[PDB]
Amino acid sequence: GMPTINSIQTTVNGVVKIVKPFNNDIAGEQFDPHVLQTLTAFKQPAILENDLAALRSGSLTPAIADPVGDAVTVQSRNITALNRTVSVEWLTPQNVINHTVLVYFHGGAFYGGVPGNNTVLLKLVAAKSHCEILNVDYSLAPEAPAPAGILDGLAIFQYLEQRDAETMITVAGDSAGANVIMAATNLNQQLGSNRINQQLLLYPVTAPNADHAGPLWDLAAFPIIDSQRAILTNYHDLFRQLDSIMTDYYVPENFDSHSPLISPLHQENFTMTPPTTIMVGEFDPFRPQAWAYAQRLAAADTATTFIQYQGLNHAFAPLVDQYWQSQDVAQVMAAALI
Amino acid sequence: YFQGMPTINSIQTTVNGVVKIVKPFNNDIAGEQFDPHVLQTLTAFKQPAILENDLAALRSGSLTPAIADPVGDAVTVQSRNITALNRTVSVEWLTPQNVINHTVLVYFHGGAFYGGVPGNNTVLLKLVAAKSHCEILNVDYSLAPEAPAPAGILDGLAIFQYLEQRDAETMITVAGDSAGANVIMAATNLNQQLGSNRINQQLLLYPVTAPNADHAGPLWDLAAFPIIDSQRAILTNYHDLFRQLDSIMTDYYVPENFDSHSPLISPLHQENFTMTPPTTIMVGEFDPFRPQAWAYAQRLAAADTATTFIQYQGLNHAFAPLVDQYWQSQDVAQVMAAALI
Repeated sequence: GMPTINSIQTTVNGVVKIVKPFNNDIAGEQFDPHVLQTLTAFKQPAILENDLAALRSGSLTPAIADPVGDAVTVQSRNITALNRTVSVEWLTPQNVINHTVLVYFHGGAFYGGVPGNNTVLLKLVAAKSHCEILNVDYSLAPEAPAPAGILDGLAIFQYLEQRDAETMITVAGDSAGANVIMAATNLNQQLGSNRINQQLLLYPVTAPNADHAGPLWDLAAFPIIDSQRAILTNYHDLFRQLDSIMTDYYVPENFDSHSPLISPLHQENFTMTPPTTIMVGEFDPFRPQAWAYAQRLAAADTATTFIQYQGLNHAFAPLVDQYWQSQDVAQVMAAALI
Repeated sequence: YFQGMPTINSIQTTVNGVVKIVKPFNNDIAGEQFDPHVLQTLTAFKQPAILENDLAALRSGSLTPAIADPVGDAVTVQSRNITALNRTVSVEWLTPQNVINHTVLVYFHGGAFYGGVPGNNTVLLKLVAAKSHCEILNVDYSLAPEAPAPAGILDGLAIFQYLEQRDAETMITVAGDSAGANVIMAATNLNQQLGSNRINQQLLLYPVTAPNADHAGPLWDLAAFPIIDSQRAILTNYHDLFRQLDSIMTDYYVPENFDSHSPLISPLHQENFTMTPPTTIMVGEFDPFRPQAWAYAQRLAAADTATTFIQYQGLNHAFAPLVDQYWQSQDVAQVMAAALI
């Protein structure tokens, strides 16, 4: 049972902006109470240690309650293209429609995470939209740093395009997975493929290791009530630390994080970029760079929708058994596919 | 730790010197029902379970299916043999990228004395290594009935000697789950009786402290597990399965010349607990072995040994390796890592 929320839709700089409050009494500037109860640790500041294994040990989401069950089949398979073998968690709903497929890259700061972290979210989407979904186990840094994950995405696309000449691909992902999928999409387009007709981006990293004293990383953009301000500061500060650490893992010495294929925000042209829906929390430290990305698309005359979830932080979407806003994301995506 | 998980409000009390930490499965429910994630795995227990009493089936049922591994190559996993006391014992050796000196973790997997493999808890241990920067011996110890008691025990002894002769400064933490915990506890006891003091800690995950205890006695009384009416049948059937399993496994473990009530088969029945190292026990509310674990913790505390007893509400037996299934499993990893640094 989901709430009846009065969202606010405006158009800012060509971007369709949809702001969804966490309830009908509070319009912004505080955490959703469900979220807040998870942030207790952020009463104190955190020092991110910077070792691979410790970082990875926090990137495993325990099984999310699964209401879909047998109505969607989840199986592993390997696909091969461009001399790359990439493992995918393949989701198949009942009564599959053709010529629409969703490719999804999980988050995990380029070095971690597992596709299982968002299986249940994707089962919701496949069940509603009757579309098959590729939940991809893409290459991870630093063992397989950039552009390994990108090339995996390219192989997946080639595979899909050669399998069927009529199937339309929607690319999606959360956080750093979205970043990688966006680059792969760019690369796919620069080779002449037009089969990717849509991006669904959940709080994407669009500018890894951006200036932490610049406007993309400025706490002044996150007004919040006094009692939650220390928590917000420490929370934002943790991600500031992560942003540096993760980009170091992702980018090898020969490459640079400010390049277009590492930072989609810095692409020189956005005219080939497909129609895009971005979903992100009010208090996600990556929110500003997501918004900057959206503005860039709209200015290039690409249809762009930016849904902001008030009171929400980073990485919330797969937690469909915790937040109505997660179920909402599931709905938005499904709707985008049918 | 990282991201989405509501803070659990645990309850710490001291009972007869035991530091008791009760961790509810959410902030709504305090006790007396299964955590729903556990509950959905217990459907078959609406009816009495059928145990196939043959070695091949029992062994097969002691093998955990693949668990998702978020660590990958960031912790090194090697097979090595060590030899001591004229025993060669295989170990899965876990090495993190920056290793702290001296502190080392020896772990014995569960599997009812006749079964299990170190691979059952590899991911759990990679988590522990990753957080603690400690090297870990995940030991392939002797299994019954081909190598019944005290073969596993002696394998433990051999490991300790290997480690202590390797360097004199190294501190050992012994750990294991279920029957694995039992065997490594006895080996620790033995190691101490020979005069070693290098083992400075036990981390026990739902240990079997008294194999084949009286099933009509207080350690096996269903009354000790209050639960809601809707889940009573399941609990009862689940508990009965383990009662039967307890008899069978002890039979395999204990050869005819020995006895299960002895101190080295049943650490609960040690005559003395004063050499016993500081200990942390982690066990589920609905683990059939919970009461015997509690009895052990009390004997420790009474011997003025620091004892912590973490009870995870709504959890059953053998949950810990399942780190992709239960937040409590990752919590166990965290508690262990904390105890090592």
